[PDB]
Amino acid sequence: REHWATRLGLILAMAGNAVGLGNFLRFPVQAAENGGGAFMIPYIIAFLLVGIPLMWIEWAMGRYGGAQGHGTTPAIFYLLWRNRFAKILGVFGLWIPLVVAIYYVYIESWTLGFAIKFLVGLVPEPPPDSILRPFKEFLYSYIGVPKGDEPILKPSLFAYIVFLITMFINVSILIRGISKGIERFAKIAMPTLFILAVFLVIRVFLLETPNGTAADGLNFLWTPDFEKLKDPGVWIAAVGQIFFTLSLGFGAIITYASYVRKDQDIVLSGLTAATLNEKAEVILGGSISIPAAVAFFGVANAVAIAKAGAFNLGFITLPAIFSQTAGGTFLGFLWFFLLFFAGLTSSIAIMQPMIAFLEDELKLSRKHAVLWTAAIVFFSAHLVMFLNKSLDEMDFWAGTIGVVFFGLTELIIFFWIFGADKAWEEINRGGIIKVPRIYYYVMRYITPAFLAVLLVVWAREYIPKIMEETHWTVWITRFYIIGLFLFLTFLVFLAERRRNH
Ligand SMILES: CNCC[C@H](Oc1ccc(C(F)(F)F)cc1)c1ccccc1
Ligand SMILES: CC(C)C[C@H](N)C(=O)O
Ligand code: NA
Ligand code: NA
Repeated sequence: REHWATRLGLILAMAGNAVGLGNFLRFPVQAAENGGGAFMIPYIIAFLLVGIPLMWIEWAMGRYGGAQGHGTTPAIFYLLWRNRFAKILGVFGLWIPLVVAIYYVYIESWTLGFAIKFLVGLVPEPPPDSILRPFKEFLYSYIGVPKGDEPILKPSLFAYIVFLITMFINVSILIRGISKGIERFAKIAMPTLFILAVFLVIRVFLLETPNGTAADGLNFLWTPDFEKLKDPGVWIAAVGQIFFTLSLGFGAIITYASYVRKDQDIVLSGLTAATLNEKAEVILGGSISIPAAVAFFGVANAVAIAKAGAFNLGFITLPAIFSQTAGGTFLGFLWFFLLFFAGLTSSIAIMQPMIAFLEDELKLSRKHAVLWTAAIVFFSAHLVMFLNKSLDEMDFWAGTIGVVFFGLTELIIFFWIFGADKAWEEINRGGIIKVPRIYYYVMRYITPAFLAVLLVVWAREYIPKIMEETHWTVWITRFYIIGLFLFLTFLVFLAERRRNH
């Protein structure tokens, strides 16, 4: 089996897995829409009660799986629970990261496209709405937002070609393997990512207009609002963000952990990777978009902008703000270059589970596993590129509801079916430090009850609206992703047949 070469390489690759587009694009939007500091309390709580325990659980399952030659959940779920149904539930741990990858790599390619255009200065120029409109139109031409009745997207030729280059970049890393590809790239990307982010945070701090400063944005984000801790919509938002941001329930952490040696520590390593992400999220990610928006527009306007769109902040508002400053075009470039490296280190992570399945279970070489995985993702992404609201549908079913459901599933299998005491032992085995004894009770009683309650409220108060009050074209996307599940179910069926022959 492939293994991580260095300790630091492992940490940086795992942090590169988590530290992604979610830190800089998803988190600011979620927080702004949920009363800033009103969001943070549920967020911190969810991090302590859901994020941390599941991180250790996924590292545990991965290392346990890898020791026996299996990187993905179809096989790992079966190892923990010798039942046919465990293999089928395990498909979600291939399905989720595949579907997520299908739209994620595409968003990632927008950041490269924008980076290029901002570096070369092929960007709009201002002559409040006269400031935003040219940048709105710039993004709308790029991705091809529908102008009329038809739910059809028309991406520019540049966007399409940049998507191809992005696929090629992802492949060039992944084809070199774990230590020589993913690890080596992480050691380059992460320091760069941190430097650019710190630079941009510092630069944003210096912004002031007659409407406010950056500090006003931080005050909005860090003033606890106790009159919102009763809204279930905020708690759903916070827990969802925690899963997405930490790459939990994507089977991606598990797959990375399957290249960790049987004896090596996962307790401190896991905690470090999780804490590195939260610092990049709340300190770095939280200090760029919102404070800049609040500084130019005030709190009320910044929230309203964050509500009328989620790519409004990162692709429209921020570059618009930057263009009003000296060297703003280059500042835009640094923003989009930061985003590109944030995305890239995470997109290689959510394609690796499919690659590892093909290698481990169907005994394909790395070359063919990577190329076939890329081909599947490349082809499928045409739905995201050309069909309006296809991105939102995949992001909901796989990257939002799917991950929470899968987190609960993997927790139940590992802690309730495999055995709580066996699970605990497997977590702590070889650890530099031990997990606090309190977390056993959290993992076994608190976390599962909390997620189960959350999913029941979710499926009764929120999913009826999405199932019923959306455009008919969502069924094309639903149909296709259900098809992907059946296809993956079929590959698992072939994998066990091949094992017998
Ligand atoms: C414009 N429609 C998309 C809604 C938006 O989707 C997103 C999907 C992916 C990402 C990112 F960039 F991957 F983090 C960020 C946002 C979203 C989803 C959930 C919560 C906030 C925003
Ligand atoms: C799907 C995951 C790899 C996403 C990543 N954790 C992020 O915050 O962008
Ligand atoms: Na993250
Ligand atoms: Na990343």
